[PDB]
Amino acid sequence: HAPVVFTLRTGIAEGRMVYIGVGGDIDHKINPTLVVHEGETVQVNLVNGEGAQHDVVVDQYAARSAIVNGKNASSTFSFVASKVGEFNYYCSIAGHRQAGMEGNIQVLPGNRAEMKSSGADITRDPADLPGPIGPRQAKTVRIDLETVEVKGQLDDNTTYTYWTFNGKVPGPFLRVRVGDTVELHLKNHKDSLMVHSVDFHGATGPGGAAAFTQTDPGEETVVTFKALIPGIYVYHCATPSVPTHITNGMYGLLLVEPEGGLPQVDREFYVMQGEIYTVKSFGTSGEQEMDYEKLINEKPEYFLFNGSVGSLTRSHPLYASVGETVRIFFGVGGPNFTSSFHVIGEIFDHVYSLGSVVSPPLIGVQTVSVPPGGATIVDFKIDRAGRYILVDHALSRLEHGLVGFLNVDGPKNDSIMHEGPA
Amino acid sequence: HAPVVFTLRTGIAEGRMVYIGVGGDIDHKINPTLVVHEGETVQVNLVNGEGAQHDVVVDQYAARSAIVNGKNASSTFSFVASKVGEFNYYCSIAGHRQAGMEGNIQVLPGNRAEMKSSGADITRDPADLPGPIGPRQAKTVRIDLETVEVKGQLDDNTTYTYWTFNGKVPGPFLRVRVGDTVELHLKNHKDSLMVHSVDFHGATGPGGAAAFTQTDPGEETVVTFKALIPGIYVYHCATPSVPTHITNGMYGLLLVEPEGGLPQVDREFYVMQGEIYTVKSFGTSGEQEMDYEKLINEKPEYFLFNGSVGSLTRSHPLYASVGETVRIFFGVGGPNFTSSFHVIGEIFDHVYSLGSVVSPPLIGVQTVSVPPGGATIVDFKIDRAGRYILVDHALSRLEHGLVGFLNVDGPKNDSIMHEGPA
Ligand SMILES: [Cu+2]
Ligand SMILES: [Cu+2]
Ligand SMILES: [Cu+2]
Ligand SMILES: [Cu+2]
Ligand SMILES: [Cu+2]
Ligand SMILES: [Cu+2]
Ligand SMILES: [K+]
Ligand SMILES: [K+]
Repeated sequence: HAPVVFTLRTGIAEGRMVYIGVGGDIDHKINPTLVVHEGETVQVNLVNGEGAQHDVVVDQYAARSAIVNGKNASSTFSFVASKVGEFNYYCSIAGHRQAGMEGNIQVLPGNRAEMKSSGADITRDPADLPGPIGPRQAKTVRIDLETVEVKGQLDDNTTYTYWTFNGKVPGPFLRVRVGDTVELHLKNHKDSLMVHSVDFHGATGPGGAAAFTQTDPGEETVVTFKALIPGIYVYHCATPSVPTHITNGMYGLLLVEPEGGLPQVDREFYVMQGEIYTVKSFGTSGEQEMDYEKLINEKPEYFLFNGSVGSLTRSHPLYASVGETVRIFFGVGGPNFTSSFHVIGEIFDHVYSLGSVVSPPLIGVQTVSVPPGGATIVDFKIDRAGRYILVDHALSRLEHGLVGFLNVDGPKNDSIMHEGPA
Repeated sequence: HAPVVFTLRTGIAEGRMVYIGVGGDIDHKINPTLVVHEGETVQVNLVNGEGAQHDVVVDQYAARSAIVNGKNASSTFSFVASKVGEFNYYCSIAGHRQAGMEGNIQVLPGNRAEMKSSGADITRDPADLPGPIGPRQAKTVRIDLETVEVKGQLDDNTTYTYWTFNGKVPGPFLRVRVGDTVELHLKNHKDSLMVHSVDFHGATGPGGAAAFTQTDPGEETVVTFKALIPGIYVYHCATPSVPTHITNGMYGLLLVEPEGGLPQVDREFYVMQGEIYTVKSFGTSGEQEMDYEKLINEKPEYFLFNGSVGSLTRSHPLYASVGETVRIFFGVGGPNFTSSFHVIGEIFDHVYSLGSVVSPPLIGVQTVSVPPGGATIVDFKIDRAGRYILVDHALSRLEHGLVGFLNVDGPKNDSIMHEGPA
């Protein structure tokens, strides 16, 4: 899947010079055992804790970090765990392994267990959206939203109180045609602590409907509005604190299609990016809580596609076939960060700049900047097989949970790309 | 002389696990060279700084500390530096010597250089007192005292602002007879910042004379008083802050002889103990300053015989001959600590309890408690040769500067004490 990441700081613990695990299953453990599965790419982050000179060397794998001299100095490295077995990792600096700097890597056969937690699955499946609208004239379309607060799985062994539309993140993908009148019914579940509401960027008028949809727990609110302008629009809860309702999960997409629909495509996907601001650092397991200082000061701990870590890699990856033309509806709930959306190994044939559906799309684009509260549409033909990788190209975000897979079967080598010379 | 003491704390410095010097000529130096002279007793104090397991081993002397496990854990040890040359000291814990824990001891030939500093010598020679008074009739005795503030030598390469009677610590030994009338002329030097005065414990009347002797810089004060009761009395400055004037050096002894005089003795000595409360720890060099918090909370850094570190060891030890009956007039200026006065290798034949010169002295006593603002007289016959050692037997004080020598020349072995069986 994605690399398994372990973080080690050096220091003095239990009477010796040692490595100490940070986060995951190794948190605060001295010389922790790093357990890994055959064929995984293993990444190790070494951070210098006390200021002596260190490295990490993996015995038999020829893998090592750079040497790290001062306090905080850091070195990151990886290796493919291709041989089952036990392998020491140790510091090669004179005396250090003897002083105590040594632990084990266990390469186990088989595949890593699925992620588990005591929380609900809150992920939107990227194939979970309505298809192109049929050959219909304009009508009144009824849409139902329900606002629900739920303990959700954020990561392996890690949970969070999400606030959602209809129990998943992003909310339901709404699809209407320009000229439609939308009759929106918003129920706020009676267990909710908060009032919830909705602001559609595709709606015209007070709060984009928020003025009409502030709904108490157990109540229902109804609003009707005309869809006047085609485009791909974000919607989100708009009860103060708005950035808090958004970071907790309350965002979704609304497509107002042009009269004759968007160009036809073999397959469509639904993806949104957001942030979560937890008291504890990324990778720390257990029950997570919002940290308001991190929220207001724009210091995220998690960056997420569709609600959770591994949402689009392990739980609900994207799948297509070679020769298919694919469309991604991509939006940023945020609340704060502009995404530099890229599919590793592919090129966008068409990009609907700033989510404009009326203007001609741009042609042949690697990466598209998408602001919080903004959406685009990207289309591309898949020419050949591979695992394509959805990322925000601010690539430090990879290591905060932001990565998605698009799986396409077929041969490794072909005329489009192959090993060896031409 | 006394042992030469080196303190080493363990830590991470300059990128390695090392020893770091504390105080003396080695302060903050990584793996300091400990320079020593042939025949010196070398004491090494090891304090664990960071919490890894440590010792110190001295390579060819086979002297070592105990192992020290947690932060602050300490071990102290010594060896006689009997061979000239260069010797490694190192940590024997696996990996630590390679990690950086090693330095040198240089044993040099010859004798350690004399103590020096930019300060004046403020020490009172312990032979510097008037001898027994005649068989006179009572009379009027004129005493002159001058109060001077002077930068004095506190230790090798270390200085302090002393406040003194007549430029030394303790002030002059005053010696009169019961029935005498003392006419005191107290001059306060014109460069003094402070007013100074004097309170005599052998004086009867307001402030022990202090009400008559508050003396401005540049001025003189004169007071006449009767000496009504024989005894050995402390006197000291009595200007607020009194414990401040006392700690800075303003204390002395006044002997009021009984009518018949004290028992005749071959030799008499003058010794007083006091404390100094410096901002930096004992053993740190440079210009020292008074720390008021340490003074008022009774946390001394220096404990001193006659003014200074090495006053009665290197500067002017006591000297006597075998078979002499010797008398020490011993007083405690303080300001705060009770002394447990003891001469190692000898026994007090007579102790004048609480400074009483009228009651029969106690017989055959090892150690005498002498409160601050109190004095005694001890007499003993010196039966054989040796270096006798004046101590406050609260023996941690040895390391805060409190030690004197009484040097008696002659054969090491005799019928009173000798090596080997009887
Ligand atoms: Cu190391
Ligand atoms: Cu809400
Ligand atoms: Cu908005
Ligand atoms: Cu050590
Ligand atoms: Cu004074
Ligand atoms: Cu007094
Ligand atoms: K393509
Ligand atoms: K004796």
